[PDB]
Amino acid sequence: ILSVDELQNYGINASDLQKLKSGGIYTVNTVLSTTRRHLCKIKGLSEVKVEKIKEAAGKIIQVGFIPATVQLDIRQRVYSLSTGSKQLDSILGGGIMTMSITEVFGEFRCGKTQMSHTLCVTTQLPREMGGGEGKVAYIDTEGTFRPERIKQIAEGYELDPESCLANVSYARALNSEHQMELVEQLGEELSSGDYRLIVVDSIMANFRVDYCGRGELSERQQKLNQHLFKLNRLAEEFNVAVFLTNQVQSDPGAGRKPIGGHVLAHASATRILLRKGRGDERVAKLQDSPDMPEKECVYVIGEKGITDSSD
Amino acid sequence: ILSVDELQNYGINASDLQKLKSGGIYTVNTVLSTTRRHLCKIKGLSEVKVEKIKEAAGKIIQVGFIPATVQLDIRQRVYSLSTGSKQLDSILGGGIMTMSITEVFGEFRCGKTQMSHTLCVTTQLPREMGGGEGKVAYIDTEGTFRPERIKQIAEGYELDPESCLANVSYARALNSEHQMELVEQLGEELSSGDYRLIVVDSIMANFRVDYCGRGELSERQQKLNQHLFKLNRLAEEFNVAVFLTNQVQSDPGAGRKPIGGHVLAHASATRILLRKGRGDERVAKLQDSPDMPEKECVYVIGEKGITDSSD
Amino acid sequence: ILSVDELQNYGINASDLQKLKSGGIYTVNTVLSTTRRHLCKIKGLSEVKVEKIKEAAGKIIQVGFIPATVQLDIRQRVYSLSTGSKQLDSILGGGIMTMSITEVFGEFRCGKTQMSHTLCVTTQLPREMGGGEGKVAYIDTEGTFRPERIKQIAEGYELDPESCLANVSYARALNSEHQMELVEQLGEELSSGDYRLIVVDSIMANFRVDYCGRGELSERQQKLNQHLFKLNRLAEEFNVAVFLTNQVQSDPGAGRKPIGGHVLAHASATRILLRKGRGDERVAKLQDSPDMPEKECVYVIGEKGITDSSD
Amino acid sequence: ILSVDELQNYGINASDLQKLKSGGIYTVNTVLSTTRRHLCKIKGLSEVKVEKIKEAAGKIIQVGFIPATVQLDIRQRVYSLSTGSKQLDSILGGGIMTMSITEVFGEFRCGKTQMSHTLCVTTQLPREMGGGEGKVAYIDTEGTFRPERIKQIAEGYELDPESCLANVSYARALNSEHQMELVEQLGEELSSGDYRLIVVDSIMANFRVDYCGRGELSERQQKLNQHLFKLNRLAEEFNVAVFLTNQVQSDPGAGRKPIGGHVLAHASATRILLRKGRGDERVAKLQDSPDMPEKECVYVIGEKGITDSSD
Amino acid sequence: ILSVDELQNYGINASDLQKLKSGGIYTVNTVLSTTRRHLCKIKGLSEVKVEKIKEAAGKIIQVGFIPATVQLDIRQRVYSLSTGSKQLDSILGGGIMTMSITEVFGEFRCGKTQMSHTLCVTTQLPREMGGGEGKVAYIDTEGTFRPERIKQIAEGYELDPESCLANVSYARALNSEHQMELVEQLGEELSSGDYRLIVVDSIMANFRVDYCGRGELSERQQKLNQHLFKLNRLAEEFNVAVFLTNQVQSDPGAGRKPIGGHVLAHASATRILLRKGRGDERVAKLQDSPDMPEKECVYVIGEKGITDSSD
Amino acid sequence: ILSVDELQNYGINASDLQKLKSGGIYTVNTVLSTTRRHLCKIKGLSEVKVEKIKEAAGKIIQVGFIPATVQLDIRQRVYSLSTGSKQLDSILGGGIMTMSITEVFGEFRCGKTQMSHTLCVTTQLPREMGGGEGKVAYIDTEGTFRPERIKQIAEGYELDPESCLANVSYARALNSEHQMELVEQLGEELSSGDYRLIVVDSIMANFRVDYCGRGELSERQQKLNQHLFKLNRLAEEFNVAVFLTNQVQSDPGAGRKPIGGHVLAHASATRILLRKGRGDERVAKLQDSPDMPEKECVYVIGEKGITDSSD
DNA sequence: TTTTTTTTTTTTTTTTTT
Ligand SMILES: Nc1ncnc2c1ncn2[C@@H]1O[C@H](COP(=O)(O)OP(=O)(O)OP(=O)(O)O)[C@@H](O)[C@H]1O
Ligand SMILES: Nc1ncnc2c1ncn2[C@@H]1O[C@H](COP(=O)(O)OP(=O)(O)OP(=O)(O)O)[C@@H](O)[C@H]1O
Ligand SMILES: Nc1ncnc2c1ncn2[C@@H]1O[C@H](COP(=O)(O)OP(=O)(O)OP(=O)(O)O)[C@@H](O)[C@H]1O
Ligand SMILES: Nc1ncnc2c1ncn2[C@@H]1O[C@H](COP(=O)(O)OP(=O)(O)OP(=O)(O)O)[C@@H](O)[C@H]1O
Ligand SMILES: Nc1ncnc2c1ncn2[C@@H]1O[C@H](COP(=O)(O)OP(=O)(O)OP(=O)(O)O)[C@@H](O)[C@H]1O
Ligand SMILES: [Mg+2]
Ligand SMILES: [Mg+2]
Ligand SMILES: [Mg+2]
Ligand SMILES: [Mg+2]
Ligand SMILES: [Mg+2]
Ligand SMILES: [Mg+2]
Ligand SMILES: [Mg+2]
Ligand SMILES: [Mg+2]
Ligand SMILES: [Mg+2]
Repeated sequence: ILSVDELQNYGINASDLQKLKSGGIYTVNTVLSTTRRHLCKIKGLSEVKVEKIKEAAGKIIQVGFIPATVQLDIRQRVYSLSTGSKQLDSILGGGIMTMSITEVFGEFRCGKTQMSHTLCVTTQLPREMGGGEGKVAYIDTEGTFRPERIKQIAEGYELDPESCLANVSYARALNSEHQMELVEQLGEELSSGDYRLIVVDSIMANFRVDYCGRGELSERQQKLNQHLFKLNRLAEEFNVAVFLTNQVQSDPGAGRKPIGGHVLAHASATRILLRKGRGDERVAKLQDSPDMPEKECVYVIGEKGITDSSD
Repeated sequence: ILSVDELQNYGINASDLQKLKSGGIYTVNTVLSTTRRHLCKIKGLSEVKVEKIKEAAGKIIQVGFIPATVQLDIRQRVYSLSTGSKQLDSILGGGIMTMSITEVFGEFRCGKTQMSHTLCVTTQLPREMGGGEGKVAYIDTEGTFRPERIKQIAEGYELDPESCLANVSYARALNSEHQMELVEQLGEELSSGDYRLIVVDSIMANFRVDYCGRGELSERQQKLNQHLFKLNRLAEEFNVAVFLTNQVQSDPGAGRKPIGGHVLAHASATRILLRKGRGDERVAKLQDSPDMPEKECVYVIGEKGITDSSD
Repeated sequence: ILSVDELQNYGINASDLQKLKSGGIYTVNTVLSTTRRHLCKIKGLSEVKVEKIKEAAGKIIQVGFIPATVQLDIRQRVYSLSTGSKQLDSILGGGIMTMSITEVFGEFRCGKTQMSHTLCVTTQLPREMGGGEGKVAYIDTEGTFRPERIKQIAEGYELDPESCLANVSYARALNSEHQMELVEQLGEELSSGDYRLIVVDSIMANFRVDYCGRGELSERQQKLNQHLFKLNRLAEEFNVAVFLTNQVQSDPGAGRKPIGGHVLAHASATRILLRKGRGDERVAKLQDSPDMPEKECVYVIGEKGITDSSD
Repeated sequence: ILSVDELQNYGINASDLQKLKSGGIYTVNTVLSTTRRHLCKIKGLSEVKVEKIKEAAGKIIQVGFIPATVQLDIRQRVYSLSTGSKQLDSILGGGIMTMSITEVFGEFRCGKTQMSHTLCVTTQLPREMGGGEGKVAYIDTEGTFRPERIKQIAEGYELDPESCLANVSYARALNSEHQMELVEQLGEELSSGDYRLIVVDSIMANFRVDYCGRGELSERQQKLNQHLFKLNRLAEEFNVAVFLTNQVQSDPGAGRKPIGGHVLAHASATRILLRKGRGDERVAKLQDSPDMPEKECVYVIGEKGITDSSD
Repeated sequence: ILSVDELQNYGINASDLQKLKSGGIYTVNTVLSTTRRHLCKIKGLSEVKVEKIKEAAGKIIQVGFIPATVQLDIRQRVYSLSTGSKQLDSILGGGIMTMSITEVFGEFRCGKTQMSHTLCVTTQLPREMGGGEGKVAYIDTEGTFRPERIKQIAEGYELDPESCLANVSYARALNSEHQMELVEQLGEELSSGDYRLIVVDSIMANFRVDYCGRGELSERQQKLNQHLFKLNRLAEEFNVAVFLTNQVQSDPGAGRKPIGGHVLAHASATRILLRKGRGDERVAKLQDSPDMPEKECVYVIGEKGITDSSD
Repeated sequence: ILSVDELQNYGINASDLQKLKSGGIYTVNTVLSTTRRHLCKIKGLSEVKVEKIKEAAGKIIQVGFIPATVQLDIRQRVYSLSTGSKQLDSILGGGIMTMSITEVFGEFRCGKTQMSHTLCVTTQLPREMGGGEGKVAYIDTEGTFRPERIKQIAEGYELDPESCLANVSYARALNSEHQMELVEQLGEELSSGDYRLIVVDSIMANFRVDYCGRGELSERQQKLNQHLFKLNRLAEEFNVAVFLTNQVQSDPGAGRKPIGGHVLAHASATRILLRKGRGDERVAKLQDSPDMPEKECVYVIGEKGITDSSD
């Protein structure tokens, strides 16, 4: 993590830097990621300044073709966050993977929110125990965040519940526009490097309501795509994992069919389908993954959150 | 509760404030919750004006990421409204929870309407007695609201009947559009802060009839989702509990199956299934709950409404 | 009761009224209850015309939240129609209550049609005698309406026989579609305000035949639900009582099981189950009631219709 | 009776009339009674054609609410067909009544078939002598029709036997599907208006065999219900009396229990139970009657068929 | 492959070569393909110099009309890169073809990224094994490149894993402008002649986000068209195969519709539609090819990457 | 065809002949068509020399008003080249006519390249077989020229494949300037008189990329107009048919819309729109034809190239 | 003269038999 202040010594005045920090650009990588057309929109920034900044940023970090062997070593930094269920972790290859977007969808009571709360605790577990040992950023759109539940789970893992709660940042996304604003501003908070997980529950809850009908569909997906693109951009640059929960819908024309359309399906690197099972058992199926094959596992929602049926 | 009049001092034209109030926005929080798009649709509100309003509202209340510990403290201000049955309260964690949507569905004569009447009285009980000590807003779609029943229950709890009735606001939702309108204008009435409960009995009664067939299914669910979203928005802002009763349907393709589809299931934070039992006993099962595990309890419908079998 | 003509002086075109009256909308209340989407269907009615009408209706009658105490006073206008059996009336709370749907189902020869004939006479009895002192609208689907029977009952009550017949309107529903059409056009007849009771005998007789099989089950219930919804609306506006007789069915999978499914069970506010007893005695049990507890009584079918065993 | 040909005057082309006549719709009343969705089922009939047919029929016959006094005069045309036993006639109110379905069930040798043959002769007797002076349509499923028996009875009543036989239309129902078809095409023969009685002997004999087991029980009743619906339907338009004989079954779980279930019990307007008596005497009990009280009478089977014990 | 240094001896000073080399012109062919107007844009390059360069370039390589027979001989240099599925290769005529742009589009989890990973291995296979025996350039826009997956596939083909990775160059396209910049300077790397394949996954991912709305649609396609044109230019000049993956979209107005519009469809020589099949089977349909007819094949995603269903 | 050597006899200096040939002038008709300003533009050409050359050319060929009968007799020399589809040839009036420019546009995979390849073979067929029996000049801008496809089509038509290929001249148009140069020096090759067809596929591919934005739109259209004018001049002079393939674009503001604008629309004498049809069927519609009325035909793309659906 | 975009949403019980 290199702060935009690093640009200052290369020859950029501090006055511009605040404009960059004003526009939500607190890291050098975010400078390279942002397009020149977008930087120009930043207030107090001219095309001459934008070009100057971009040239300076390249002087610090070089981006270009590199041998896949080198990209393998960089890939070593990725964390695998335990979901609390060893069977579910096995199919996922270790759990939720950082630097990528993971999505879970299914009917109600299927454990989507419960899994999010479990990740809030396990994420704080030290590496080699399924966790990344870092803070968690929680974005609530359903309104079901329960701090007591995290404390109860933390006790199951034998962690100080007060300490675990402190390492979780909670934001309530009142509407889609607010939800997008929260994500765009995560750059400053994440720049510290403490965070490891970003949870959006649920991704499409607000978008479903704000944009209604055929006419709004085109604008809805375009806004959602930019929202997803930013989330994916955040995950890669800060090495944090993005966990998204999604609803489902019934298809009268024709597992359950998720919502969000193709824009969400393409953006999500990993998608898991959660179904109700006999009694309290749940069935998780890995619909889409970049590195793991399709499989199913059985998990149970218990005191410790998501855990193995026997566990 | 901050009235929109607060924006007046920050520089909002008094004429505009009326438009907001005419637009059903009587609180500062409702301003932050409402999207900039929706505000523009308000008559006499220009896109330029909305910027000042939203910026002014932000000046008063700051919304952003906060430590989970702080959100835990804010969580303390939630009430738990006794359902009249101690056993049913135990599985629910204390009763119906404010800031969340609770839905009870089941076959006929299972006590859905009876439970709603019980909550009308218990809600008026002082806190530490299972109630919230506040007014109740009752929205009737079945047409079975019975003021005499509330009086009979109030005597069972040793409360003044006529005084108990005065604290209940009853609205008869003739059709789905009217039902949607009533919820929108609850902002003004709730702004006083006296109300503690909102009862919709039942949620899908009107939506079932207005939108008939698969052709109108998409429109029906879209309207219902916005209706449910507004109800959830009201509950969080005013710290009121939303209690919904729902019908059930027989599934020839395959506890009873509820109606409303996945839109209602996702929106509802808590769902209780009520079944007929031996004699006058009923069985309640907690299908979905953000914080409590699945459980079953037996309750009875007596003079005091919903009560324990022994009681 | 306010006719739609009252809408005219508020600014409604006289020509539009015929279109409204043509659509079976003869009262102001029916205007408010009817949704805008349905009004747009009416011939020669444009959305602007539909819009203008709605506010005009609003200017005449105000619909919104009101204190429960006020609703209690409105509830005072309810009528309780004697069923002829004092013991049966006691459990019912006084008899059949207007503004609610009452459904009696049971085996053959259980008196379902006998009560319908009894209600035809008692309804004409002046209030304080168990009646409503009003006309009766009788819709027949069984085909067992017997004007001679009503004359015999009337002589039992020392009422003028021919006078009693005059105040009864008889309609024979040939099929489900004709049955629904009769109900929709009751608005003009009920607008006079004389009618107190509406009798459908039996509700599901036609719906059973017209829609046969799994494929037509979904359409049958949807059509039935709209039919029941309209009946419930008629009772509320015109303060009439809706009395429904229903058939029963045997349940090989597992008191008799009624037909009509959950749609009928939810719609009906009160449901009485009639069984055969020793000799000519019958047993009536109150399965579902919004305001009275479960009870059983014994009644007899005699010269004066439904009567108490001793009576 | 008005033939569908009258529909020609109001604008129905002769081509369509044949299509209706193809579907067995030979009367104006049958057009009104038949549902629109059923008419569209007719081959070569479009919804527009079906629509045009209905209002054209409406212009001829008006169906709607009418004073019960008027319905009393229409009811005045009913016929009471002597059963041959004066005591049995008295309890029934005069004998079998047209426009209603009469069912007699009991053990073997109880006179069910003998009564059917007696009705064949008596029906031809002129009114004021117990008969309706009209033809008799006989449907046989037992296969026990005995034309020589009718001739013997006719001699007892002192009327011409061969002329008596000529006025009887006999059909042998080979299977349930054939039996249902015969009823549907009774409209053609009945349209003449000569017929007064319809005999089905026995109603459930064929249905019992064709649909065997609980698997087909649901389909059997649905088919039987539609079959009974038309029989009741046919009686009303043509003012003919439908006489049904039914078998009985022993009930190990627990007068004899009839077969056919509730579907037959509800549809049957009148039901008489026949039991064996001392010697050749028989006992008849009126289980269900829309207009007469329960009673028992003793009758004998003699040369003239069903006759009074002393007679 | 002729380097621009070859141009120097014809009379071009080394200093100018640096400017053209700086402008991404590293081969003699690139000089001829590049327009004079474009060369004038290069710094330190005057029109006189451009004319001198272009005339000198013609002195080395002459471009003009040639007999189709000669063109056939040159066409022999084309490679066919196996996609791993013999059935898929058969319809394609041998696999992916160099000197042309191949685009595979389809719904998520359809193997688009899997094919790209598979092509990374097979491309290193020696000729007559389905590969080109050359390096691979990988451009990532979704961010799903997985070096581990390449190693696992390499073992399936019995190739040294680390050796296969060393021969793959990976570049991460942060945004559309960066993606275009990578391609423009990609000429230098390809100049060595080792590379045989170029993978863009996905082509339209960035362009979708950077340019939003009808207002920016015109600019988006123009930039995309220039991007595709350069890719096509690279493939022909260096005899490398360009493999592109594309997303799909739902068409509410009316096989899945791809994104990118007509600009992408025209530019792509070969287009394959990947569709989900029963279980693990996928269906590949050849929508557009210059030399092969439409066909469909079934392939599976296994440990060895894309493989035949039985394979 | 008359070469400039004919001019030399009348008194034209040989050096002037070499200069004019260097200026792309090899025929008397080219001398007459070229304006005196353009001729003076040629290096080493003086105004006196240009005047002398023009006067000598006029002395060889005289251009002036002639009777329409003579023009019809000359028009008799025109050929009609079969497109492979009998219906398409019929609608076109016999196929592609020489001395005119023909353009086909449509979506991808609509057979534009396939149609050009089919023409490449059919042109070699002798007269009365639909061909012109002459060499074909092919200019490629897409890059999809396929000698193998030409060989396969020739075998389908029963022609020697290598002989057919030898008679096809192929030029690859790297950029718009190169394409214009190739067209300019087509004159010398066409001087031989062997060629009958000139194919540009596609016309606007290079112009779309070289000139971008409304800023350069005017220059792009001017260059395209000069290009099309030169092509038409060549077609008229050498009695060859010019076949052009064009892309299409979507029109958000508002059969597909072609590109190239009014310049291309006016320049093209004939324009055929190709659309996708059910299965392998394609639909060709004659948008603009100087001599034939609008029509539609159906063709299929098979082994023999463009062929009729049944064939 | 130029340039396409983007999916949504479940419903409804029947019926004795010996
Ligand atoms: N005042 C009362 N005293 C006693 N019992 C009552 C009273 N009011 C209602 N009940 C009982 O409550 C039941 C009424 O059904 P209720 O409305 O509670 O069920 P529900 O689950 O809401 O079903 P539905 O939605 O179909 O009405 C009956 O069992 C009735 O006896
Ligand atoms: N006018 C009358 N005088 C005396 N008793 C009568 C009279 N009308 C009917 N009854 C008696 O009352 C009963 C009639 O029952 P009713 O017709 O109400 O049955 P139901 O259960 O409604 O029938 P269904 O099976 O058609 O629904 C019979 O037992 C009959 O003897
Ligand atoms: N000609 C006759 N004279 C007198 N009695 C007769 C005559 N024919 C038949 N019977 C009597 O009438 C009855 C005829 O049996 P019937 O066909 O009526 O039986 P059921 O009860 O209708 O039906 P099933 O026997 O098939 O169950 C017997 O009791 C028989 O003795
Ligand atoms: N390494 C792997 N091992 C096994 N199966 C895998 C592997 N990688 C992916 N899969 C399977 O292949 C599918 C995903 O393929 P892929 O990622 O190519 O999809 P895609 O259609 O390209 O995705 P997108 O929607 O992002 O464009 C899933 O069913 C997944 O289980
Ligand atoms: N030998 C062949 N026989 C038949 N069809 C073929 C053959 N080779 C290729 N095709 C078909 O040719 C089609 C492509 O047609 P073509 O490229 O001419 O279209 P177009 O209208 O020029 O569109 P675009 O300019 O966008 O490529 C593909 O659908 C492919 O299946
Ligand atoms: Mg949740
Ligand atoms: Mg994906
Ligand atoms: Mg209720
Ligand atoms: Mg939920
Ligand atoms: Mg018999
Ligand atoms: Mg009956
Ligand atoms: Mg992918
Ligand atoms: Mg193409
Ligand atoms: Mg092409």
